[PDB]
Amino acid sequence: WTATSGSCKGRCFELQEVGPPDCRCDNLCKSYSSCCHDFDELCLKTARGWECTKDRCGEVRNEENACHCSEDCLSRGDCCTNYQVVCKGESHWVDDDCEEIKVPECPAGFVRPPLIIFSVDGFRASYMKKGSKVMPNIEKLRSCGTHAPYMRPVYPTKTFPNLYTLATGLYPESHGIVGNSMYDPVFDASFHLRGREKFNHRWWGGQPLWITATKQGVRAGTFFWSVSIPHERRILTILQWLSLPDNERPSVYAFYSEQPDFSGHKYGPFGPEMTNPLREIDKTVGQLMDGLKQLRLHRCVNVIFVGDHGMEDVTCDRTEFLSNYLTNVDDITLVPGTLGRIRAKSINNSKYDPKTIIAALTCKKPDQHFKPYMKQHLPKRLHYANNRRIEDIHLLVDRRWHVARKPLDVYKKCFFQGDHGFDNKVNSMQTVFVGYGPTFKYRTKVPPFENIELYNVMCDLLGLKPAPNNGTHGSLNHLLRTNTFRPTMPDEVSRPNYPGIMYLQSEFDLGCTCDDKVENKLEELNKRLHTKGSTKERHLLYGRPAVLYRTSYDILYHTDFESGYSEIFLMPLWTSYTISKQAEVSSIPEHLTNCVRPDVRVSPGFSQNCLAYKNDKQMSYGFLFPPYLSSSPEAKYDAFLVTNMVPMYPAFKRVWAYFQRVLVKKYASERNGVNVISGPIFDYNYDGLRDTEDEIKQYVEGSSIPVPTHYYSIITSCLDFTQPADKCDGPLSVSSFILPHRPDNDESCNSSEDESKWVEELMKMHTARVRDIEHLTGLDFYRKTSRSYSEILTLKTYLHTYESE
Ligand SMILES: *[C@@H]1O[C@H](CO)[C@@H](O[C@@H]2O[C@H](CO)[C@@H](O[C@@H]3O[C@H](CO[C@H]4O[C@H](CO)[C@@H](O)[C@H](O[C@H]5O[C@H](CO)[C@@H](O)[C@H](O)[C@@H]5O[C@H]5O[C@H](CO)[C@@H](O)[C@H](O)[C@@H]5O)[C@@H]4O)[C@@H](O)[C@H](O[C@H]4O[C@H](CO)[C@@H](O)[C@H](O)[C@@H]4O[C@H]4O[C@H](CO)[C@@H](O)[C@H](O)[C@@H]4O)[C@@H]3O)[C@H](O)[C@H]2NC(C)=O)[C@H](O)[C@H]1NC(C)=O
Ligand SMILES: Cc1cc(OCc2ccccn2)c(C(C)(C)C)cc1Cl
Ligand SMILES: [Ca+2]
Ligand SMILES: [Ca+2]
Ligand SMILES: [Cl-]
Ligand code: NA
Ligand code: NA
Ligand SMILES: [Zn+2]
Repeated sequence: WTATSGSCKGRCFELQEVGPPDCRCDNLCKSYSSCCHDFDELCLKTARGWECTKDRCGEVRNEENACHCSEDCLSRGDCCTNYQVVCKGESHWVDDDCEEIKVPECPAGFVRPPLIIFSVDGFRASYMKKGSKVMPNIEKLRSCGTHAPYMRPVYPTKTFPNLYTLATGLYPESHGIVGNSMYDPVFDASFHLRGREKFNHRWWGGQPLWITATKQGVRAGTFFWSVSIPHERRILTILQWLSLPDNERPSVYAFYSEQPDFSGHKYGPFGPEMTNPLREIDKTVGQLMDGLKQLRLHRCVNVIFVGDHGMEDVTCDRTEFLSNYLTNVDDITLVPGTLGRIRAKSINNSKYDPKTIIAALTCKKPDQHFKPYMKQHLPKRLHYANNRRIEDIHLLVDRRWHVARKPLDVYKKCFFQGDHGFDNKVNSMQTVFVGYGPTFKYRTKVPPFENIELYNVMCDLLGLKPAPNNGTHGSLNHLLRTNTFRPTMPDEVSRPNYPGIMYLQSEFDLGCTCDDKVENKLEELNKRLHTKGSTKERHLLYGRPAVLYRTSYDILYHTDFESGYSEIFLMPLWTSYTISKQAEVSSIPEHLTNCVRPDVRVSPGFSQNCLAYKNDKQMSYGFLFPPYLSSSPEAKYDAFLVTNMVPMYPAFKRVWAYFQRVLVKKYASERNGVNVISGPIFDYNYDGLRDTEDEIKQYVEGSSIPVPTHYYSIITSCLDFTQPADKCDGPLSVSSFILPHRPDNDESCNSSEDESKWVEELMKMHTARVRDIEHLTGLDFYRKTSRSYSEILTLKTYLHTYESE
């Protein structure tokens, strides 16, 4: 119950929400059916529309009008936004030359430049170039301010997941808004776009910007705008708030537009009907900027023009139906559309089986336009698993496609021509970023970055300390003229041991054999030096990685590679090696096929053993430093040390072997040398974070050798490829991956074919940021370079996407 017969007199768009059943006058009241009786009359005035005209200039104040043209309007803070232009011979903001804003130019009483977030729904990244002729206000912001060619949304590329990620700096798995539709088994409650449950606070995790601001003494405008409040009224409300007294005035504001998304769904992303919504958004920006200029805030406010996701062409006829794959379709619930999430219709049905559902959905038709996954097998870059609201079974749907349960779902609901929600690497899902103001740089283009980073920056813009989040604070310092955050490198927690020769061959009973007892004072001094780290400057180019947790490990040097060997996990945490453009690929000689050699620097008790692999009929082994890339027949023996061995399923070895034999050399050729760091990852609870030893669910049979869930590689070279990787004087270039360590290649539908037809495609799918690997390993890379730390932070957040331009 709301006693809706109090009054909004003097209270229109109050910043604090009053306790029901007192009636409300805030921008959320419409949504709760709780506004006072007179809300429309007082708060949603429309009389005479939104613009001053020649005849209204210096009129007599009529408090019924939507906005005012009377002489007193400036100090009342409620002029139409074009008041000065029509009535005082001023120019529109867009017609003014842009001039560098070197310092904030703010009215007295402003403690800090306000931040206005101008968010646009469905604003695909290529609209900036393609709609440029019809968006002059946006184009001035873009060319005069700081902009990226595009900004990567999070997965799924839907509205609430992305807007709440902008507000929190968190992945959807962590903030809890994991889709536009959801069931939470702990609450036993559902979340839907339509309706009221979505307003319950238990859905919304983390700490959004407006709470961060409030807790820290910075006042915030409201971020949610009820759909029936027109855009002109949202702008005028922001401008009115900006005229509040210093103690009452918020420092952060948000505008939101439903367009161009609303139209994009109906007409497709480039439908001829799309020009008009883009014009109208631009006019709204015009209104805000003219409004700010009138208030003398146009060189004071920092403005962020940001989208939540793009929009792709999608029609009813490009729909895959689960009824064409499954016989048991009625025993499942599907969250449908541009992604699929499957669960059992009833938890009383113990006959339901996820294994048989996956297999029935796997590679069944030649052009199948979705791929099933257990959530933990999704590309790690999606960060889409560690939440109970995310179903165990997931369908990644091809761009341009939908998945539905039965055909009747689609024609008893062609309506739409656009949709979004796909993999966040997809070009059509990329959205926009522009920052304009005293705190942003002038006429500066920055590289594409992910929207998870913006929360930190908006905190910097407001002098707030960000709550813990998934951004890498400092990675966006190059966007900013001032207020940069000066991060320090994390301290190393465990220092390595540097073992020398401490064990005789006969102390090892590992069941390993090697054909290696084949016999110089020149090359004996030489080999000792390699074992002491003589070539380390060649293979370890950026310093050794720091281990940021408590553990026991050894550094091991070799002619061709260096490793950090964990005495706890019995394998390297990392292995580093550099392959020059000129390097040669050789094969594993016949006499060395099954060779594994004890490492006399490392105790038998801290070593793997060959017998375990023999006994484990499912599990084989591979090497981190590939024997194929050995520098000489004698150095090749190093690659067969038991300390370079890792557990690998035979199916995975097909992947790994092609990577090491073919692709490393290809990249070295193309990139002019590469430095490679490879290692295991253990993430059995799929939280994106390094497992402790007591979290490991699988071991090589009858041993304490833990089985990785993934293998990573970080591949670094000179950004200026005219310099070799090992002699690079400037910025670096990186690509990385996190490959799932799986006992089958069911993920790759063409896997019966030659590795050259499928392997590289799989690696691309599992592309990753160095930062993702850091989370998963507790290592910190690039500790010793000649580059600035903020620059290295940007490099560690880089994702190589393998999309075209
Ligand atoms: C992206 O950035 C985020 C933010 O930094 C990273 O997430 C953090 O990760 C931390 C480590 O996993 C985690 O710390 C834990 O917090 C527990 C307290 O949690 C509450 O308080 C915080 C702070 O206000 C709050 O944010 C949490 O909110 C979660 O839960 C509510 C409702 O459940 C949701 O509304 C909300 O969306 C959020 O959900 C997300 O997080 C939880 C996990 O916390 C997931 O389950 C969800 O799926 C979802 O993703 C909480 O309300 C604290 O209790 C933990 O401490 C245990 O573990 C330590 C290990 O040191 C142990 O020593 C302690 O004793 C304790 O163990 C006991 O509990 C165990 C588990 O029940 C039990 O097995 C033991 O035997 C013990 O009894 C822990 O410290 C932190 O909560 C989140 N923060 C957020 C916002 O998610 C994230 O990792 C980053 N991602 C990547 C890839 O880097
Ligand atoms: C800029 C912005 C706006 C916004 O909400 C705007 C909105 C969306 C849908 C319907 C009505 N209003 C939000 C949420 C989290 C959704 C409150 C976050 C941000 Cl960062
Ligand atoms: Ca949206
Ligand atoms: Ca983990
Ligand atoms: Cl969804
Ligand atoms: Na085996
Ligand atoms: Na296959
Ligand atoms: Zn949409």
